[PDB]
Amino acid sequence: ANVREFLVTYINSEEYARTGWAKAQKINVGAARAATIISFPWKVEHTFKVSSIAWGPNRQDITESAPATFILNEDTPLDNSFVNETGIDVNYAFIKGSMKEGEIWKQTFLIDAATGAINIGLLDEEGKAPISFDPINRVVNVDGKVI
Amino acid sequence: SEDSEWVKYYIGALGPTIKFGGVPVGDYKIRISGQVTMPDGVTVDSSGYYEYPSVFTVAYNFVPPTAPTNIAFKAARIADGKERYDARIEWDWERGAGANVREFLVTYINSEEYARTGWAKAQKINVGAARAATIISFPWKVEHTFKVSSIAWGPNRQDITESAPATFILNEDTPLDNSFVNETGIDVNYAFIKGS
Amino acid sequence: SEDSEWVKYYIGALGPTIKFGGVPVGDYKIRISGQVTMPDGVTVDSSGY
Repeated sequence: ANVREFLVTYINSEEYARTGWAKAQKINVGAARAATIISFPWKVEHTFKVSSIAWGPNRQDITESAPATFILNEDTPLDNSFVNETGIDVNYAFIKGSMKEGEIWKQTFLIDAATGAINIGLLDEEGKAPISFDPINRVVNVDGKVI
Repeated sequence: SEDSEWVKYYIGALGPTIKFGGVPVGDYKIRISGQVTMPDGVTVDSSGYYEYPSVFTVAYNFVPPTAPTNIAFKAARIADGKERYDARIEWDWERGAGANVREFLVTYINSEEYARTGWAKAQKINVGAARAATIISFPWKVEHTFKVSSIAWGPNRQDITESAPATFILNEDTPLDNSFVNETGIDVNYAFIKGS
Repeated sequence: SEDSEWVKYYIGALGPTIKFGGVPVGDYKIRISGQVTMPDGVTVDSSGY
């Protein structure tokens, strides 16, 4: 018969194994067939189940479907659609700041997350900042004066 | 309208119990007329016209339902690199003498903003038949006013049955189920910046 | 369908205003037939279809 809406319930896969759908999160969309989750956990699998409920004879009728699980990792293809060119980047890689002159971004500082190397100032022709920090070698090399 | 005519609605045998439909919703008068035919089949006797002195109104047997109750809250924390919290608000409703509730609409706004200007710029979230409302990235240590209204398709176009507003704040005192666990590279929290 | 039959939908007294339901949605033809009984109760006159 007619399906007036689809109800989707999701919960962590490990939590689903531990206690089922006790504290599961429910999201309904109605007549749409696309459910979107904002800021889904990374590299974490969750259990999702979909149930179709329509107004039955007395007050309601329920027709459920099989649960499913899915995880989001780098292997999962991404459409992005957000593109780029946003000032100040906060990622796993580094902390790089640039000022856009003309039509090109020139990095002003770079705080490496993996090694802690820090460059300060506009990079010269040789790719070395006027103030450079190399904690791997622990070298204070600055093209200037120290006070 | 006084110009309304005595529109035919049922013609047939006379009986103490008379049931018929097709009458539009409104206010109408009702009158009856009898008819008897003498065995010749050409001579017919009538009892005249009898009209009820009380005006009846066609309506719908539909009463607005009851109001939602049993306000409940749930909270969880996710720290996928960055600290964040997700809050779930739940409620329960009972059939009672009320009618069907097709959906529940929840409207929320900042508690201070609610005091300042009411629900002027309040944010509305609807779930339908579900009894659990989840907010992603709810503000920390900030109380907001939440109100729930039950709206069903009424007689003309809609029917509204609202419930009392409520407020809630999310702080460290609020228990957290988390469910996100841990072991995520690069931590961005109030504490420090540790890389391993 | 040309094989459709003249399904009964209302039998009763003749009147200028006739209202009845239960007809499924679709395309149908409509025909009427009259009936008059002579006072003997055994002789009945029809107006055809």
